[PDB]
Amino acid sequence: YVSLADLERAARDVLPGEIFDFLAGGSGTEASLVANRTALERVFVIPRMLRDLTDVTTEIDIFGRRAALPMAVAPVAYQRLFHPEGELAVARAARDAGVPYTICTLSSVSLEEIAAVGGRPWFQLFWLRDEKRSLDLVRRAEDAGCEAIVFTVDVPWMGRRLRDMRNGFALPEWVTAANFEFAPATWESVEAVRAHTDLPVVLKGILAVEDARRAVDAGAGGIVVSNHGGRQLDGAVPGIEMLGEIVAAVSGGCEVLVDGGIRSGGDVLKATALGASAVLVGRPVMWALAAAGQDGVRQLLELLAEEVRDAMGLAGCESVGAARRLNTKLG
Amino acid sequence: YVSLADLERAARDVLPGEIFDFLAGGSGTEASLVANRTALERVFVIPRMLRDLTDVTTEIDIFGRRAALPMAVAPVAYQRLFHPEGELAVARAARDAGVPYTICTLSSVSLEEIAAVGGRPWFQLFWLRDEKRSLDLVRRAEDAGCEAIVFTVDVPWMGRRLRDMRNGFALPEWVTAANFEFAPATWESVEAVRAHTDLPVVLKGILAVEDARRAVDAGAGGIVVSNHGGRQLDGAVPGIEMLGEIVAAVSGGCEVLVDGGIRSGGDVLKATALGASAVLVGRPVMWALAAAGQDGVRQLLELLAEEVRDAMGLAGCESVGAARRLNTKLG
Amino acid sequence: YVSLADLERAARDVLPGEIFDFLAGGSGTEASLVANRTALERVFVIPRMLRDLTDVTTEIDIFGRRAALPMAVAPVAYQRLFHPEGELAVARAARDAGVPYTICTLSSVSLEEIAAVGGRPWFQLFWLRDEKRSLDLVRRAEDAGCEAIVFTVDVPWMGRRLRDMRNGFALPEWVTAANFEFAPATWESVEAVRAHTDLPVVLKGILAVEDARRAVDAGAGGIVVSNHGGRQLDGAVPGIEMLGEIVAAVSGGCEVLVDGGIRSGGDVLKATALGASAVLVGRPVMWALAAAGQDGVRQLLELLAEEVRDAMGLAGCESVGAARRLNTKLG
Amino acid sequence: YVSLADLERAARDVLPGEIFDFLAGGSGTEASLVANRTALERVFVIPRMLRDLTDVTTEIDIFGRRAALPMAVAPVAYQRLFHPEGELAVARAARDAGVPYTICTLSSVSLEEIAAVGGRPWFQLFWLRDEKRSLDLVRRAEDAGCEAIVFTVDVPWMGRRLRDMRNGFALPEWVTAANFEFAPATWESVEAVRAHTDLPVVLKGILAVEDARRAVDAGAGGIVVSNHGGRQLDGAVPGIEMLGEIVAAVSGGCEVLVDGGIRSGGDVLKATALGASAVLVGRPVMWALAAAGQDGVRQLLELLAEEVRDAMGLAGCESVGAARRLNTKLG
Ligand SMILES: Cc1cc2c(cc1C)N(C(=O)C[C@@](O)(CF)C(=O)O)c1c([nH]c(=O)[nH]c1=O)N2C[C@H](O)[C@H](O)[C@H](O)COP(=O)(O)O
Ligand SMILES: Cc1cc2c(cc1C)N(C(=O)C[C@@](O)(CF)C(=O)O)c1c([nH]c(=O)[nH]c1=O)N2C[C@H](O)[C@H](O)[C@H](O)COP(=O)(O)O
Ligand SMILES: Cc1cc2c(cc1C)N(C(=O)C[C@@](O)(CF)C(=O)O)c1c([nH]c(=O)[nH]c1=O)N2C[C@H](O)[C@H](O)[C@H](O)COP(=O)(O)O
Ligand SMILES: Cc1cc2c(cc1C)N(C(=O)C[C@@](O)(CF)C(=O)O)c1c([nH]c(=O)[nH]c1=O)N2C[C@H](O)[C@H](O)[C@H](O)COP(=O)(O)O
Repeated sequence: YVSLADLERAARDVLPGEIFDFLAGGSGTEASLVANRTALERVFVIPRMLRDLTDVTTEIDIFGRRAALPMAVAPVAYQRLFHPEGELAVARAARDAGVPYTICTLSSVSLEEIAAVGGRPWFQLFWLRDEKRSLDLVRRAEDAGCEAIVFTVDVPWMGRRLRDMRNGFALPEWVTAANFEFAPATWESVEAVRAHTDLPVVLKGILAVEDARRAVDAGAGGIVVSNHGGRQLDGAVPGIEMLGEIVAAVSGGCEVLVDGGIRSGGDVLKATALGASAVLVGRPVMWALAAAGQDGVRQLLELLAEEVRDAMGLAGCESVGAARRLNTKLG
Repeated sequence: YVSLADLERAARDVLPGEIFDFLAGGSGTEASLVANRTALERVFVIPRMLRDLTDVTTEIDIFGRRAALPMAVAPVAYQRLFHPEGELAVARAARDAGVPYTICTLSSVSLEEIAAVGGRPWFQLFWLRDEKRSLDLVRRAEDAGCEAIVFTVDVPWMGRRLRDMRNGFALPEWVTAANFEFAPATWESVEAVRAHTDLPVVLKGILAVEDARRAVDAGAGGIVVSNHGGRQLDGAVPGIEMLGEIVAAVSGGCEVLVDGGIRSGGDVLKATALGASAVLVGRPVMWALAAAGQDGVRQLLELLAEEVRDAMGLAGCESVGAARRLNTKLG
Repeated sequence: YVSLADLERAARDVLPGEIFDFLAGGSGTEASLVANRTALERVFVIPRMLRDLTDVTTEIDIFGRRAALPMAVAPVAYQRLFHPEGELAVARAARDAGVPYTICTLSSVSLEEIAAVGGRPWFQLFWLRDEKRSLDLVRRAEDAGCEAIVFTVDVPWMGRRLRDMRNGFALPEWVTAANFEFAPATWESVEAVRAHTDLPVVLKGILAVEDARRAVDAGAGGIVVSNHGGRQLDGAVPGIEMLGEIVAAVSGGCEVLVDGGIRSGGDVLKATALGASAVLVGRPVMWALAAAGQDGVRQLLELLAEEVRDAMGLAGCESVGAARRLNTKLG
Repeated sequence: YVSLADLERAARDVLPGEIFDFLAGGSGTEASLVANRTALERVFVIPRMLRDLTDVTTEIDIFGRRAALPMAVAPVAYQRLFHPEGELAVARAARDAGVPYTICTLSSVSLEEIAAVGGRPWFQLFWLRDEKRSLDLVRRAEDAGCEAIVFTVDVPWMGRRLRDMRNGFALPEWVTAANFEFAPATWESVEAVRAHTDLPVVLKGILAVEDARRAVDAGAGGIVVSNHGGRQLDGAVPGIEMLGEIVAAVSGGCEVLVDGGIRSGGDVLKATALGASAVLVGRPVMWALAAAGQDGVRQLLELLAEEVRDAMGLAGCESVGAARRLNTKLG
């Protein structure tokens, strides 16, 4: 595999159509799904030359841990849909690559099993109709050694997935929510979580500048600027189009991550240059899992690592901090 | 049917080609027809998160009536072209859905019959060469219980419909103007109508900011920002491209509706976020009528209602007023 | 024929390929040829409503004559290439339609014969290596009753026509320059012409704002803002993209015409709304000539007249002056 | 051959696929490769009319030599890949056309042999792991009569060429680096070179404005604003998009060249109008070499010369300096 695009072809071959569609699809007309890609394609980097590259490092410190790349595996529900080892395969590969892995509320293997893999994982929370259930998940995650709570705030309910409707998609009997519905979360829910844990709380799905500011005021340790991979509001702006404005508004008050459409080390560089602390990567990790299990995810992460190093050095950046100081131009 | 686009395919199957073309077509090269779609596709919504969605309501108050959605059925002439029950089928479905229905001057069933369906309908006026005929229609409409006069101001004569010319299109003998030519309307005509009725007068086909301002000065209760679905001046700007500027200029002095290319609840949200009080929907209602009569229109309206509710909540809006305060970004 | 595009198809059928290519083609990669169309397609008109249209008139006064439309036939060399009656057929149709016809220096029928048709024609001048020959043409044109000298200033030599090169195109033996090489014209040449005639001198091929200003200072009665239909500098800006800036800079000091890509009455309206006094139309007139001779050109001009009237009225303009006060929006 | 595009077709026919791909390809997704073309296509020239063109000259003075055109042959490694005479064929044609030829560090014929061809050549330097080797090349180049050192600064290592990876591309045994690895160059390396030679040092691969300024401060005689033909950082801005800003910032302190996507005399004109002193041309010279050896390159250079003269005169420019004063408009 020489690009992330090689793996999508491989995953389409192996997966049942309705499962590939559950993975690939977005809401509505898939306008936001396509825009996530279009938005990255319009960004060009202005590289610097003639800088010292004797010790190029792609490492970052985030939420109290060193990570090997400015990247984490996005929360993707029900990974046993894609490979029988599901979340364990992905978590093992992430651990070995030094990349944080986000354990999902809707994981198909229990959060404690995935945490036991090691690698200092994060935990993604959905707010549930029974509040105590959500707060119990938080405490479970913390007890199991998760290092951040990624509170997904853009799912008061699931978006309208027309592929899933047309396919009549449902989970196979062999895939379940192993940690066991959606309730709208509010700012009150955020405070309840913040009071229940000393872990950093990261709000995922922020697109409005004022919501980013309020996240900082609320004590969030980070935000993920995200339209949920085009799966929630169809017509929601891409995160990458809001990122610079949001970075400016928070002015270092929390970590600002982005996701949606990251498909190369060059895309990571673009996100960094627009001010991201790190990115999340979703669909490509699942392509790799479907194509070749743990080894597939390993190969994907090694490829991404090489592409990030390559892009950084070609752009004159010996560190991720330097990459954040790069300028960009829209084309 | 899971999207409005499902119904267009269904209508193309059933309708005679020349009738589908009368419905689908625009004037000239259809530049304005296509631009109505392009303009909506370029708008992205910046959703809000973490707001109370315990009682999301899509209702509005407009022209003294509660409506279930920020939407009305656009005036479309000669609905018996599309289904034998024509306007009665559409009016019944609109009534049952709590959506205003606009009875046309060129309706193929008499305005009194359509009004008797109930549902507090509106009446669309064309100015005719014989002025007294136009004012008589106004009084007929008012006597029959119509609640607003939608004065269409963008048809001094019919635009050049090249599909209709190429097809040699003419009304079948079985379709007539049941209320029984065009004269240019002027501001004087508007005043004559305003003096003849206490109903709100709504000027449909306004695109210039100064004309919106003058509409308010003239005592209009509303305007519809509209290029007549691309059927009149070919090269006329889409209403959606003028809407924000017009909303700012009238500064609450009348209701500001928009139409042209609305094809989903997400499109309704975009229009609302740009400042519209409500939208009109034309072609899709006729697709539904052609495909399945009254039940087809019912299904379309239920689908639109669900999509509007979905989009609003995903965008953090518990009310249409909140949706009007959303920001947008061009992509 | 219901659009100008109908006639292109008809002309392609009848003409020999190399002649159609001489007509259709541009220089280089045809970037400027395509951009002339793209530029018009991006312009949208903001129409006005509710204005008095009791006596819509498309007439203008220009260079001391009333014209039926804000349009003239562009200078196109060697019209016998397209039909045996060549320039006489086109001039007769233009006369009958009340549209000025521009007689070319490279006409395939003598300028005196074409002038004898009537219709108060214009004469297009090329500066020739022998200066006295150019000034003799001016005097011939004036003696024959031409009413303006259209001095083409964008042909110091012919552009690189790759279609003509690839085809090995040459004039048939039966087509000649009946008035009988290129020398670069300069501002000195303009003054020589201005001193030799009391007719208005119109400089055709102006694109720079400073050149438009200088044209006024030089005593020009008009300019044609033009990239020569994409046939001269490949990569030259379309005239329509410079027109508004040029109109502002000359501030009524001369007539400002535009050409390039005008294919409908709506396009005429766009040009007018951007500030043009009138347009020239080239290729479509030749399509009509090729398709059906004099009657073809008559039908084209009647179609254009109807489209101009239609567009003007739909846009709320009872006169061309009103159309010039319309606003536009780029899409 | 009537355009540069004719020669690409010819080269594709003759070359082995993997060699054509080594030539044509870029890094990553080839975003920067495509953008080099897109960027030029969006630029339109505003030509001037009515200027004296009695003695149009395309000559420039650069780095102490007159050149026949504002153009040089870009450094392209391993020219024996494309034709058996390789660099000697290209250098001979360049000499005869009065165009500078850039001898590569990775030339497949020794720099002394290519210099012996004559034509006052330039020498392109890569910084090598063994510094003394790089400085020895500089002295060799100077001793052999090269007139400028083009220090390529955008290759700390080779970009990721997915075509080459997929093809398993390697040099044939019959092609070698005849002057005999990459080390990142720094500003210190630039100073070492500047101290080692009195020849002008030209830094190739500058895209950031601050790096252009620093180049002047460092004593560079020129820069080449360049993304290395889209072969290095995928997502790097095209040079043509940075050129105007860079020209303004250096404010005559060094020569500013550009490359990437130059495919015609019109493109040369665009670059000049944006402020370039001269351009480099890469791939097209290799197409000509592959298609027809020395004579092919001769024909290409004669074609480019004619296109440059044509474009300049059509734009009203009797000199390259005049062309630099042309204005442009984005379309
Ligand atoms: C591809 C994908 C994504 C999600 C999920 C599944 C699949 C298959 N999640 C869910 O499916 C949960 C949900 O069932 C809720 F309605 C859904 O979206 O279908 C998943 C999710 N984000 C998140 O916070 N939790 C989730 O569990 N997401 C969103 C991701 O975290 C992330 O924002 C996107 O993958 C980023 O875009 P990419 O990198 O894919 O372009
Ligand atoms: C699709 C369609 C629309 C009209 C009509 C017919 C058909 C088939 N009307 C007419 O046909 C009248 C007319 O014969 C006059 F020349 C014509 O346009 O053909 C119709 C009309 N608008 C209006 O105010 N009265 C009409 O009667 N319109 C315009 C609509 O009210 C409305 O502006 C558009 O449907 C909005 O765009 P959509 O929602 O279709 O994208
Ligand atoms: C289509 C066409 C145009 C010309 C000419 C021929 C043909 C076939 N003329 C010439 O061919 C002269 C010339 O041989 C000189 F090099 C050439 O362009 O080939 C013609 C001409 N404009 C002009 O002022 N005199 C000409 O004689 N032009 C340019 C036109 O006046 C006018 O600017 C364009 O037709 C406007 O674009 P359109 O309306 O075609 O989009
Ligand atoms: C087409 C091409 C270009 C290079 C080279 C080879 C080939 C086949 N060079 C190299 O291949 C060296 C290298 O092996 C290093 F990694 C590579 O790019 O593959 C070549 C080079 N530029 C340069 O300064 N030295 C080189 O030797 N370049 C870049 C060119 O100097 C120049 O910047 C581009 O050709 C400009 O774009 P074009 O005019 O091609 O659109």
